[PDB]
Amino acid sequence: AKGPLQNIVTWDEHSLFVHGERVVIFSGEVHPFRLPVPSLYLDVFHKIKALGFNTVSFYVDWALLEGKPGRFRADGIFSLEPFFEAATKAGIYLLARPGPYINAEVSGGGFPGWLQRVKGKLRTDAPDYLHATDNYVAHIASIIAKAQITNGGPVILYQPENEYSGAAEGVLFPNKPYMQYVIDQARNAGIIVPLINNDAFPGGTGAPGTGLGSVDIYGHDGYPLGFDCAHPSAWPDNGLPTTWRQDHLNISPSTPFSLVEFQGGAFDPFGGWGFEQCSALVNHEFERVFYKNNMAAGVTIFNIYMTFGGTNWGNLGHPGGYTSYDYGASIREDRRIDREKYSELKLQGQFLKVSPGYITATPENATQGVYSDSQNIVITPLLAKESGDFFVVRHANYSSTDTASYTVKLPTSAGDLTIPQLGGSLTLTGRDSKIHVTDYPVGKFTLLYSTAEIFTWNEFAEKTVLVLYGGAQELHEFAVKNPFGSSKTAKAKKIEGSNVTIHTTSNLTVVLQWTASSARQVVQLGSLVIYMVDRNSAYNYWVPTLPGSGKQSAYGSSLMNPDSVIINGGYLIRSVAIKGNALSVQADFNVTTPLEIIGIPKGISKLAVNGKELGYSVSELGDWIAHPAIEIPHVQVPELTKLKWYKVDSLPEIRSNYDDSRWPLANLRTSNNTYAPLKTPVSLYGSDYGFHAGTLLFRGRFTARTARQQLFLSTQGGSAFASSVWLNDRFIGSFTGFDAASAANSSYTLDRLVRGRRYILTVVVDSTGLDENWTTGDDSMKAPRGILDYALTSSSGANVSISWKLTGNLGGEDYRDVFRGPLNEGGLFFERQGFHLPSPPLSDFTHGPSSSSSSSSPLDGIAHAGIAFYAAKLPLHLPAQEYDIPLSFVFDNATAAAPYRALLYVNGFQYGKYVSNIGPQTEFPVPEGILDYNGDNWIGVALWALESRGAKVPGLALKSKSPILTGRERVEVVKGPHFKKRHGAY
Ligand SMILES: *[C@@H]1O[C@H](CO)[C@@H](O[C@@H]2O[C@H](CO)[C@@H](O[C@@H]3O[C@H](CO[C@H]4O[C@H](CO)[C@@H](O)[C@H](O)[C@@H]4O)[C@@H](O)[C@H](O[C@H]4O[C@H](CO)[C@@H](O)[C@H](O)[C@@H]4O[C@H]4O[C@H](CO)[C@@H](O)[C@H](O)[C@@H]4O[C@H]4O[C@H](CO)[C@@H](O)[C@H](O[C@H]5O[C@H](CO)[C@@H](O)[C@H](O)[C@H]5O)[C@@H]4O)[C@@H]3O)[C@H](O)[C@H]2NC(C)=O)[C@H](O)[C@H]1NC(C)=O
Ligand SMILES: *[C@@H]1O[C@H](CO)[C@@H](O[C@@H]2O[C@H](CO)[C@@H](O[C@@H]3O[C@H](CO[C@H]4O[C@H](CO)[C@@H](O)[C@H](O[C@H]5O[C@H](CO)[C@@H](O)[C@H](O)[C@@H]5O[C@H]5O[C@H](CO)[C@@H](O)[C@H](O)[C@@H]5O)[C@@H]4O)[C@@H](O)[C@H](O[C@H]4O[C@H](CO)[C@@H](O)[C@H](O)[C@@H]4O)[C@@H]3O)[C@H](O)[C@H]2NC(C)=O)[C@H](O)[C@H]1NC(C)=O
Ligand SMILES: *[C@@H]1O[C@H](CO)[C@@H](O[C@@H]2O[C@H](CO)[C@@H](O)[C@H](O)[C@H]2NC(C)=O)[C@H](O)[C@H]1NC(C)=O
Ligand SMILES: OC[C@H]1O[C@@H](SCCc2ccccc2)[C@H](O)[C@@H](O)[C@H]1O
Ligand SMILES: *[C@@H]1O[C@H](CO)[C@@H](O)[C@H](O)[C@H]1NC(C)=O
Ligand SMILES: *[C@@H]1O[C@H](CO)[C@@H](O)[C@H](O)[C@H]1NC(C)=O
Repeated sequence: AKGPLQNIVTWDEHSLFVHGERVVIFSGEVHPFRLPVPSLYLDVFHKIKALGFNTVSFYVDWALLEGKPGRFRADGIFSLEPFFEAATKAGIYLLARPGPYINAEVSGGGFPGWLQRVKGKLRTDAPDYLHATDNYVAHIASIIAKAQITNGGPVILYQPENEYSGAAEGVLFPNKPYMQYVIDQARNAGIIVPLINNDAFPGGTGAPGTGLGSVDIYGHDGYPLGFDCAHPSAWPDNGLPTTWRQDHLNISPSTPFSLVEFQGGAFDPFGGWGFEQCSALVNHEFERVFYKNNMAAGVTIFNIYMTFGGTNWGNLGHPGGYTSYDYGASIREDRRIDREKYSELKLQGQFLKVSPGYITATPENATQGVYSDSQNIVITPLLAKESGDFFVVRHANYSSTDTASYTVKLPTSAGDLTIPQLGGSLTLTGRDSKIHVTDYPVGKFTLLYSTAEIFTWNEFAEKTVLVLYGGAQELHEFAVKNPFGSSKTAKAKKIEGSNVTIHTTSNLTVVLQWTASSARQVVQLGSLVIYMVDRNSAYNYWVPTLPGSGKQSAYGSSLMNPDSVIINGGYLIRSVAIKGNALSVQADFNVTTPLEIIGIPKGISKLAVNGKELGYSVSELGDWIAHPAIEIPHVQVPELTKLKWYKVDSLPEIRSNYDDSRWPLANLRTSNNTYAPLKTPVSLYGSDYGFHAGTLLFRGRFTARTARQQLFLSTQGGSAFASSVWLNDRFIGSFTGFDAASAANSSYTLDRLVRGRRYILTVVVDSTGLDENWTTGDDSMKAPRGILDYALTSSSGANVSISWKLTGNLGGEDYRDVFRGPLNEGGLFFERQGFHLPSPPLSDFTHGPSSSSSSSSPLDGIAHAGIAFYAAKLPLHLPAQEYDIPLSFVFDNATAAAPYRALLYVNGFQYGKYVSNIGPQTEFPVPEGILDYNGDNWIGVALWALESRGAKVPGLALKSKSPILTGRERVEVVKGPHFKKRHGAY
């Protein structure tokens, strides 16, 4: 790396520049493959734009796009085109992270399962691995190249590879020829924007200056609390990073300090704590302490992983996680932005985007007892000659939940001042951190200092507006350099509030003190109007940007200090636009509230909200107060237990009339899997035969030699898998699984056999996905699925041979549903047949009354070990044009219930794997777009009873969240193909 290849996106020690403007990049991670509803991407982009972010970072999952080697397919729900179009329409730039390896808690870390057939070490310059990535990178980097800002699109940065940060013992690292080949694939496909990496820690790998394989901007990650959400209140000693400014200067001082992934939640395994408990660990307190600590080090490219997590639908996740990928993120899986951490993150995004002085201030060492007489707080200064200083304050024990009283002594253009200058003390409550400022520009005005935090400011036609906030009951002070100008008359005016005090010095510096509370204080100083609110009130303010013109209209007048309107009230403000003499607002409301609009453009006299005109009151400061009609209706949804359920047996394999003549033979005598050399005479690894997704089945023929024989069977499905065995129709046993078991050794007696007769063992092995490969040189993604080893011995100790057949999804890599992708289906009979698809062939199913002996309902289940599939039509008629109504399917986990596994299908998409004896997921959201809110839907539930007494689903319900009156763009239903009989199925 030797400089920029283009002049649109450039950089220096302090920041990125976009179109010549210095900017703080504040980005949220979103994975387009985890939300297969193209019309919903604009919804998530409006929610992230409203935080004050300007960028989204995204992965691309190779395993979904090249499920058949040599056939790259990114059409329909797999196209990035609607994702790019929504970023341009929202005014968001993108950091593209296509891998090939992405990790991401996805199956294989993004590697397709056919890489288990590649001998060479993954993520090295073994040429079989390198060349296996070429077709994918050539296609995905050319699609990203067309979307670069240099071509009028949203992409501004590209990440090659992922967290290339160490290697197994004895493996070359860093492997600079490998790194360089991955760069060359991107540059050869037309990527000309800067390249950025994401080292796990500040190891220096790939930094500028390291020669072959170096990127343009050195990036690293941070997950300081880890990923285990067992104790969400516990912040352990030494958890806060305190060395990153000096580590940056030691590794890559020529480029901006960049945290390309920083903790926005945590992943959660089977048997984990649930994502509500992750959201309690990475909560609003974590954001204010840890994210302001990154500002203390001068971060200027900062991406929060995850900002919206989505769902691991269609088996796309790895075994170390389950169906949800809510991640505890600021935006929930079902897209709601009610968590307090969302509103706290918005206060920080809105501050940085009006604060260009922060970019060129220089961060210095943290101090204790230097900028305050108190030693109970630590203060990190960011200092500049004239353009303004910033001071990050935290408790000395960063974990402290105590409240401290303090004052500060800060450098200013008027000299060093102990603040408050008018008396009193500041307060830092538990797990809080503040940024205080000196010589902070507010348009034409200047804050000589402020203890209160800045939410936003802007210069409008008739006034300049500044919004300041504090936690409740905190005293704050700020000072404004002479705001009157030449005026002899001019004096402050108190507009609202009865606690604020005003003091003027002889040189006309105005000093204001106030104590934050629910009651806003407002003071006018000439044409400057200051609004002083508490934190909880500031959570409800929004700063939508005014559009510019042309294709890039949504990016506004500039990235920093954009033309804006300030709006107090609402669950979300998505956008504003000027339409003649009207201001038109798009907004969502989850509760009733008024709206106050601050900074009305000149000549505008009409207001609309969500396309409906409304009147307004005018305040003495020229703000509008409007009262939109907000009706939050009671929503009734259908009771699932009352739908007409149909049932089909999904284990016909164990009946004596089953014909397996169409099954693939498991007759490969060698494997290319170098990670797990064969122990058996033939490969029984699914991926060796093209089966990489979901449940596998094996059928083993043998001729009985003695009446009793002993079977040893070693199966592997990934963490929290299970396996079940039958001898002809006789149930032998199950390995019922647990969170810590990815394989199992099982021994069974096969008794009462007729010597000379042929028997068939049917073995079902679930797979919870392919493992990741996060240590280069340890080929962990190659861990196979299926049968690792076996032995069948007679009662005299002779070895008895078994000949095998197997299946996964019908077709393997020639998978049958091109619309829903290569991973959606496993190998269970009902999946193979396509019986999970909309409008299934009801002649092949049975129906009978619930609670009866012939019930076809999953609530009645089955009375033996086995596998059944249940399907029902679910009509919905909900007011989706006006409301966003999140729906989910909830299983009851009754303490007395036999163990089972279940699969949830909605309109042909697999949207849940439920494991009754492992957990933790019971509630499975499914988005509108996959569900049709004004038409028929098909839902499906597979039931796998693991023990001999059978199983049933104890309760299953459709649940709704409180409806949100919405101004989103309309959600279009995803039109997947319906059932058609499959030729060659079995
Ligand atoms: C319906 O209700 C029922 C009844 O309530 C629920 O059933 C209950 O389910 C729970 C959870 O599954 C289950 O408890 C677990 O039991 C298993 C099995 O143990 C038993 O069997 C084994 C095998 O014979 C014996 O050897 C044992 O003695 C025991 O008899 C056990 O492994 C679990 O242990 C974990 O949790 C304990 C804390 O609760 C710990 O003390 C353990 O050390 C262990 O801890 C792991 O998991 C914790 C939770 O995630 C985690 O905090 C901790 O750090 C550690 O994580 C590591 O290991 C786990 C694997 O165990 C792994 O998942 C993690 O991996 C992730 O993280 C890595 C590092 O970042 C990452 O690399 C990786 O990719 C990630 O995936 C990590 O390596 C636990 O005791 C109960 O037995 C069961 N009760 C009954 C009566 O059946 C049921 O769940 C409910 N169903 C629904 C749908 O909700
Ligand atoms: C409609 O959409 C809106 C959003 O637009 C949703 O509103 C959000 O609802 C969520 C869920 O209820 C709210 O989050 C939860 O908030 C509660 C209440 O606490 C908050 O509000 C009170 C004021 O009512 C504040 O006093 C709280 O702040 C104090 O305490 C927190 C510690 O909780 C501390 O960090 C603060 O600094 C502050 O401390 C000061 O006061 C305390 C008390 O006097 C004092 O001891 C201390 O010294 C300081 O002086 C706080 O802002 C909160 O209890 C919950 O937290 C718990 O759960 C989460 C896990 O879920 C954990 O992360 C956390 O650790 C706690 O265990 C939640 O944070 C959210 O605030 C609210 N947002 C807005 C904008 O209103 C609606 O729900 C939606 N409604 C519908 C129908 O859809
Ligand atoms: C830093 O402050 C934290 C937060 O108060 C302290 O953590 C507490 O430690 C006590 C005593 O061991 C526990 O009983 C509390 O439950 C902890 N509280 C929380 C919320 O985790 C911590 O010990 C202090 N660290 C140092 C070095 O002083
Ligand atoms: O959700 C976890 C994420 O971890 C990071 S590596 C982070 C390595 C690290 C771990 C702990 C502290 C610091 C860095 C990956 O790049 C993501 O794809 C995703 O898997
Ligand atoms: C092993 O890899 C080679 C590609 O080098 C291929 O020709 C062969 O069929 C593979 N064999 C198996 C058993 O996957
Ligand atoms: C199964 O047993 C074999 C042979 O003893 C051993 O190599 C292997 O580690 C065992 N696997 C498990 C999951 O216990």
